[PDB]
Amino acid sequence: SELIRVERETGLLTLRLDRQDKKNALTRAMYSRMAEALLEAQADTAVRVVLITGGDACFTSGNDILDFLEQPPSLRDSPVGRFMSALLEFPKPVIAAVNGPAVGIGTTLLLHCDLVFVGRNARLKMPFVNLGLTPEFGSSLILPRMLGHAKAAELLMLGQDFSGEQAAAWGLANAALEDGATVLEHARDAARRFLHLAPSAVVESKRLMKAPFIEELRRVIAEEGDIFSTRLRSPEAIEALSAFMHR
Ligand SMILES: CC(C)(COP(=O)(O)OP(=O)(O)OC[C@H]1O[C@@H](n2cnc3c(N)ncnc32)[C@H](O)[C@@H]1OP(=O)(O)O)[C@@H](O)C(=O)NCCC(=O)NCCS
Repeated sequence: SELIRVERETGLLTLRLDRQDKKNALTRAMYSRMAEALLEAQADTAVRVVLITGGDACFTSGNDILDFLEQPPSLRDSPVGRFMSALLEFPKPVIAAVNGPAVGIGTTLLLHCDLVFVGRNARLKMPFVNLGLTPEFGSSLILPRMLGHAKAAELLMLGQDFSGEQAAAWGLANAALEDGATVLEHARDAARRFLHLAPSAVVESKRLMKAPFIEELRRVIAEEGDIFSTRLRSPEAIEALSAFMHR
């Protein structure tokens, strides 16, 4: 139980990425632990809210690239695919607390959280195109809808990174805060606010908010994943990926 810590407090389940030497790069075993932690907590009436964080300095550099190179996953049927499906379908409040880098799925998973808090100077990007890859986790749908095409394109067709401050201005984050522990403390207070509300009013509000979009999102995630899986096995991406290793 070495790389994903699962602190079960009062009504609040905390998934804490703990792989600091690798900038919390997500392995198949981390995705698997998070997918099952979500799916259990989903059924655990004791659990009211989930918090996701990498701690005070780092959120996640995204997918482990070695994993991408050695064993290209089919996104649907894979640990990453099961993590994506689990978070997407998670019916209770999910809160992210982000410091430092949030890269690739480090940013896109935030598009499925109910509240997102970031350090002002966190570093967010979607470097898919830089790596011969394409958008993932429904970001090709969510981001143009939220931001319009041109602004989304800056993030997805150019892979432009952006600060936590900028994430809050655009509404990807709910607030940009003092970097470090403050981000987590404020996220914990938001979780405590949810504890004061009727569990089913919250849960049902969240379902109504996703209902008009979820079928299209399910279908977009499937198209993206087929493109992404194919590209991982093509030379363009293999070259860019092993180039990042051996930088
Ligand atoms: C997040 C990032 C900007 C931080 O950069 P940094 O401060 O220079 O720290 P490093 O890049 O040197 O990372 C430190 C170590 O973690 C490793 N690492 C970091 N991210 C990794 C990743 N996604 N996959 C595999 N290893 C990773 C480095 O290879 C390095 O390993 P080593 O110390 O054993 O040699 C940079 O690590 C990065 O760009 N990582 C990959 C981001 C990415 O492309 N994710 C996938 C998108 S599909």
